[PDB]
Amino acid sequence: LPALKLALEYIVPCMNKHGICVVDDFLGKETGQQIGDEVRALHDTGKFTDGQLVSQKSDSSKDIRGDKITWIEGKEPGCETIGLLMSSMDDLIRHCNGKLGSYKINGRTKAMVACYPGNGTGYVRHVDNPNGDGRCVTCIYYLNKDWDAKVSGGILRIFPEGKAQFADIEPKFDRLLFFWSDRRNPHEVQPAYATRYAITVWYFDADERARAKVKY
Ligand SMILES: Cn1c(O)c(C(=O)NCC(=O)O)c(=O)c2ccccc21
Ligand SMILES: [Mn+2]
Repeated sequence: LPALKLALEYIVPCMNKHGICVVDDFLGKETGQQIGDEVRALHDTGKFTDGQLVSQKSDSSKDIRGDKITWIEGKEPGCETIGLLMSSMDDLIRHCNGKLGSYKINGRTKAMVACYPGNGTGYVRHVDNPNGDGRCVTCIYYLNKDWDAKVSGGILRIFPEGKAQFADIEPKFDRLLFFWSDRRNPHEVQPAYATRYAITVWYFDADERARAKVKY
Protein backbone atom coordinates (compact mmCIF):
# COMPACT_ATOMS: atom_id res chain seq x y z
CA LEU A 1 0.00 0.00 0.00
CA PRO A 2 1.36 3.47 -0.92
CA ALA A 3 0.99 4.17 2.77
CA LEU A 4 -0.60 7.55 2.14
CA LYS A 5 -3.77 5.52 1.95
CA LEU A 6 -2.21 3.59 4.83
CA ALA A 7 -1.55 6.74 6.85
CA LEU A 8 -4.79 8.54 6.01
CA GLU A 9 -7.30 5.70 6.12
CA TYR A 10 -5.90 3.55 8.93
CA ILE A 11 -3.01 4.92 10.97
CA VAL A 12 -4.42 8.39 11.64
CA PRO A 13 -7.91 7.36 12.73
CA CYS A 14 -6.55 4.37 14.64
CA MET A 15 -4.01 6.43 16.60
CA ASN A 16 -6.56 9.07 17.58
CA LYS A 17 -8.98 6.35 18.65
CA HIS A 18 -6.78 3.65 20.23
CA GLY A 19 -3.24 5.00 20.39
CA ILE A 20 -1.98 1.52 19.42
CA CYS A 21 -1.95 0.56 15.72
CA VAL A 22 -0.71 -2.48 13.83
CA VAL A 23 0.14 -2.73 10.11
CA ASP A 24 0.97 -6.18 8.72
CA ASP A 25 2.96 -6.90 5.57
CA PHE A 26 4.42 -3.39 5.63
CA LEU A 27 7.30 -3.85 3.16
CA GLY A 28 6.71 -7.29 1.67
CA LYS A 29 8.64 -10.56 1.95
CA GLU A 30 11.59 -9.64 -0.29
CA THR A 31 12.39 -6.35 1.43
CA GLY A 32 11.58 -7.78 4.86
CA GLN A 33 13.98 -10.67 4.33
CA GLN A 34 16.70 -8.28 3.19
CA ILE A 35 16.33 -6.30 6.41
CA GLY A 36 16.33 -9.56 8.36
CA ASP A 37 19.59 -10.50 6.66
CA GLU A 38 21.24 -7.19 7.48
CA VAL A 39 20.08 -7.45 11.08
CA ARG A 40 21.38 -11.01 11.45
CA ALA A 41 24.68 -10.00 9.83
CA LEU A 42 25.07 -7.21 12.37
CA HIS A 43 24.39 -9.76 15.09
CA ASP A 44 26.67 -12.42 13.64
CA THR A 45 29.57 -10.00 13.16
CA GLY A 46 29.37 -8.74 16.75
CA LYS A 47 27.77 -5.32 16.32
CA PHE A 48 25.23 -5.65 19.15
CA THR A 49 26.01 -5.06 22.82
CA ASP A 50 26.28 -8.11 25.10
CA GLY A 51 22.81 -7.56 26.52
CA GLN A 52 21.14 -5.78 29.43
CA LEU A 53 22.49 -7.06 32.72
CA VAL A 54 19.47 -8.88 34.13
CA SER A 55 20.97 -10.84 37.03
CA GLN A 56 24.37 -9.94 38.48
CA LYS A 57 25.99 -12.74 40.47
CA SER A 58 29.04 -12.33 42.73
CA ASP A 59 30.50 -14.67 40.14
CA SER A 60 30.15 -12.85 36.82
CA SER A 61 30.36 -15.98 34.67
CA LYS A 62 26.82 -16.70 35.81
CA ASP A 63 25.61 -13.20 34.96
CA ILE A 64 22.40 -13.29 32.95
CA ARG A 65 22.02 -10.75 30.16
CA GLY A 66 18.94 -9.98 28.11
CA ASP A 67 18.14 -7.65 25.24
CA LYS A 68 21.10 -6.80 23.02
CA ILE A 69 21.05 -3.52 21.10
CA THR A 70 22.79 -1.42 18.49
CA TRP A 71 22.01 2.08 17.24
CA ILE A 72 21.79 2.39 13.45
CA GLU A 73 21.75 5.63 11.50
CA GLY A 74 20.82 3.91 8.25
CA LYS A 75 23.84 4.95 6.17
CA GLU A 76 26.29 2.41 7.57
CA PRO A 77 27.69 -0.26 5.24
CA GLY A 78 25.46 -3.32 5.34
CA CYS A 79 22.54 -1.29 6.70
CA GLU A 80 21.17 0.15 3.45
CA THR A 81 17.85 -1.69 3.65
CA ILE A 82 17.42 -0.80 7.33
CA GLY A 83 17.95 2.76 6.08
CA LEU A 84 15.22 2.08 3.52
CA LEU A 85 12.89 0.93 6.31
CA MET A 86 13.66 4.11 8.23
CA SER A 87 12.92 6.26 5.18
CA SER A 88 9.66 4.36 4.74
CA MET A 89 8.69 4.98 8.37
CA ASP A 90 9.57 8.65 7.83
CA ASP A 91 7.33 8.92 4.73
CA LEU A 92 4.37 7.45 6.57
CA ILE A 93 4.79 9.86 9.49
CA ARG A 94 5.29 12.83 7.18
CA HIS A 95 1.95 12.09 5.56
CA CYS A 96 0.29 11.96 9.00
CA ASN A 97 1.72 15.43 9.71
CA GLY A 98 -0.68 17.47 11.83
CA LYS A 99 -3.17 14.63 12.18
CA LEU A 100 -1.68 12.60 15.05
CA GLY A 101 -3.19 14.17 18.14
CA SER A 102 -2.14 17.82 18.13
CA TYR A 103 1.52 16.87 17.74
CA LYS A 104 3.87 18.26 15.12
CA ILE A 105 6.59 15.70 14.47
CA ASN A 106 9.85 17.31 13.37
CA GLY A 107 12.45 14.63 13.99
CA ARG A 108 13.27 11.14 15.22
CA THR A 109 15.95 9.07 16.91
CA LYS A 110 18.34 6.79 15.09
CA ALA A 111 17.02 3.25 14.87
CA MET A 112 17.45 0.98 17.87
CA VAL A 113 17.86 -2.57 16.62
CA ALA A 114 17.18 -5.00 19.45
CA CYS A 115 17.81 -8.71 19.83
CA TYR A 116 16.36 -10.81 22.63
CA PRO A 117 18.77 -13.82 22.63
CA GLY A 118 16.01 -16.35 23.35
CA ASN A 119 17.25 -17.33 26.80
CA GLY A 120 14.01 -16.63 28.63
CA THR A 121 14.72 -12.93 29.15
CA GLY A 122 12.16 -10.26 28.33
CA TYR A 123 11.74 -6.58 29.13
CA VAL A 124 10.12 -5.25 32.30
CA ARG A 125 6.94 -3.18 32.27
CA HIS A 126 7.81 0.45 31.52
CA VAL A 127 6.74 3.67 29.82
CA ASP A 128 8.98 4.80 26.96
CA ASN A 129 8.78 8.52 27.71
CA PRO A 130 7.48 9.13 31.23
CA ASN A 131 9.20 12.47 31.79
CA GLY A 132 8.51 14.57 28.70
CA ASP A 133 11.74 13.98 26.81
CA GLY A 134 10.13 14.88 23.49
CA ARG A 135 9.20 11.46 22.09
CA CYS A 136 5.52 11.24 21.20
CA VAL A 137 5.28 8.18 18.96
CA THR A 138 7.02 4.82 19.17
CA CYS A 139 7.48 2.92 15.89
CA ILE A 140 8.48 -0.74 15.91
CA TYR A 141 9.16 -3.02 12.94
CA TYR A 142 9.34 -6.76 13.61
CA LEU A 143 11.51 -9.32 11.74
CA ASN A 144 10.50 -12.72 13.06
CA LYS A 145 9.36 -15.23 10.44
CA ASP A 146 6.79 -17.83 11.42
CA TRP A 147 6.96 -16.59 15.00
CA ASP A 148 4.85 -18.79 17.25
CA ALA A 149 4.28 -17.12 20.62
CA LYS A 150 2.87 -20.35 22.09
CA VAL A 151 6.34 -21.83 21.65
CA SER A 152 8.63 -18.80 21.62
CA GLY A 153 6.89 -16.28 23.88
CA GLY A 154 8.15 -12.75 23.23
CA ILE A 155 4.72 -11.13 23.10
CA LEU A 156 4.59 -7.35 23.49
CA ARG A 157 1.91 -6.68 26.09
CA ILE A 158 0.59 -3.13 26.36
CA PHE A 159 -1.49 -1.94 29.34
CA PRO A 160 -3.63 0.91 27.90
CA GLU A 161 -4.18 3.58 30.55
CA GLY A 162 -7.64 3.62 32.12
CA LYS A 163 -8.69 0.36 30.47
CA ALA A 164 -9.02 -3.00 32.20
CA GLN A 165 -7.43 -5.19 29.53
CA PHE A 166 -4.22 -6.09 27.72
CA ALA A 167 -3.26 -5.38 24.13
CA ASP A 168 -1.03 -8.30 23.12
CA ILE A 169 1.06 -7.98 19.97
CA GLU A 170 3.10 -10.81 18.47
CA PRO A 171 6.50 -9.74 17.01
CA LYS A 172 5.62 -10.99 13.52
CA PHE A 173 7.76 -10.67 10.40
CA ASP A 174 7.09 -7.49 8.40
CA ARG A 175 4.72 -6.09 11.04
CA LEU A 176 4.85 -2.36 11.81
CA LEU A 177 3.58 -1.00 15.13
CA PHE A 178 2.75 2.53 16.29
CA PHE A 179 1.82 3.66 19.80
CA TRP A 180 1.91 6.81 21.93
CA SER A 181 5.25 6.85 23.78
CA ASP A 182 3.98 8.47 26.99
CA ARG A 183 2.21 7.05 30.05
CA ARG A 184 -0.84 6.16 27.98
CA ASN A 185 1.02 3.00 26.96
CA PRO A 186 2.94 1.15 29.68
CA HIS A 187 4.22 -2.10 28.18
CA GLU A 188 6.49 -5.10 28.60
CA VAL A 189 8.09 -7.79 26.46
CA GLN A 190 7.22 -11.24 27.81
CA PRO A 191 10.04 -13.80 28.11
CA ALA A 192 11.38 -14.73 24.67
CA TYR A 193 12.53 -18.31 24.11
CA ALA A 194 13.83 -17.83 20.60
CA THR A 195 15.92 -15.06 19.05
CA ARG A 196 13.62 -12.02 18.67
CA TYR A 197 14.55 -9.06 16.46
CA ALA A 198 12.86 -5.66 16.15
CA ILE A 199 13.79 -2.17 14.97
CA THR A 200 12.52 0.87 16.86
CA VAL A 201 12.52 4.56 16.03
CA TRP A 202 10.92 7.20 18.24
CA TYR A 203 9.40 10.35 16.74
CA PHE A 204 9.70 13.73 18.41
CA ASP A 205 6.97 16.32 18.89
CA ALA A 206 8.43 19.75 18.09
CA ASP A 207 7.09 21.58 21.15
CA GLU A 208 7.76 18.90 23.74
CA ARG A 209 11.30 18.47 22.43
CA ALA A 210 11.98 22.21 22.27
CA ARG A 211 11.22 22.64 25.97
CA ALA A 212 12.96 19.40 26.96
CA LYS A 213 16.22 21.13 26.01
CA VAL A 214 16.16 23.07 29.29
CA LYS A 215 14.63 20.30 31.40
CA TYR A 216 17.75 18.61 30.07
C1 LIG B 1 15.50 -3.48 23.84
N1 LIG B 1 14.43 -2.51 24.16
C2 LIG B 1 13.10 -2.82 23.87
O1 LIG B 1 12.83 -3.90 23.33
C3 LIG B 1 12.10 -1.91 24.17
C4 LIG B 1 10.62 -2.26 23.93
O2 LIG B 1 9.73 -1.73 24.59
N2 LIG B 1 10.39 -3.23 23.06
C5 LIG B 1 9.02 -3.66 22.74
C6 LIG B 1 9.05 -4.76 21.67
O3 LIG B 1 10.18 -5.08 21.22
O4 LIG B 1 7.96 -5.25 21.34
C7 LIG B 1 12.42 -0.68 24.76
O5 LIG B 1 11.45 0.24 25.01
C8 LIG B 1 13.75 -0.37 25.06
C9 LIG B 1 14.05 0.85 25.65
C10 LIG B 1 15.38 1.16 25.96
C11 LIG B 1 16.39 0.25 25.67
C12 LIG B 1 16.08 -0.97 25.07
C13 LIG B 1 14.76 -1.29 24.77
MN1 LIG C 1 9.42 0.26 25.21
